[PDB]
Amino acid sequence: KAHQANKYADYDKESVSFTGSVTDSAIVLKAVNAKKDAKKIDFYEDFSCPHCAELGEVTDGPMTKAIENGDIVVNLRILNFLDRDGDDGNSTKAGAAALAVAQSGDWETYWNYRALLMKEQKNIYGKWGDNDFADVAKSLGASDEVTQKIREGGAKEDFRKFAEANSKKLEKDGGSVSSPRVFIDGKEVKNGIETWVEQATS
Repeated sequence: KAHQANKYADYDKESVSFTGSVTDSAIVLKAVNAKKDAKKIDFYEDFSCPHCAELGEVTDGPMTKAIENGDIVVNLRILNFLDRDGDDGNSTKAGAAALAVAQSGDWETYWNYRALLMKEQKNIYGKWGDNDFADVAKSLGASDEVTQKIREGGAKEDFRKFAEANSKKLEKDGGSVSSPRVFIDGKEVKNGIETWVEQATS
């Protein structure tokens, strides 16, 4: 049964040449031949955070270029703090759906899926359930395996473990839990956040 759109629906899909891994509670985006001296970014976001969507609109493009150039390695450290101490609200559903895609290693689907969930955040929030997240993943190119995993919440337990580790890391490095937050080699970008990618690439 179809939950979002229909089985013919085509979504816009940006081409990206980077790859990724799921390491140390982060979804890591990196060039195939990233420089050993690339700057390490810790980028904290939550899928229910409106200002994370707003920052992404400004910096996703340049971030992608800098990643594809081998100048930065981005650790996407996804949080679920906006679910207000719950473990299965919109931030968890979206974050764990996106994690399931990243776990499969399909980076072009992952990237476009993340972008969509942020862009449509206001229409998704409180209205979509797990089968909606899954239908959309499938439409964007996720495998049958990934899609069924999303329907069953297969990546939720690990997503929650990652989210807790990431909020503890953010508390340790940055005092309190909020989003978006960006660090360049352990140093937080507090000022001129819209230009963090320039700041990272010198």
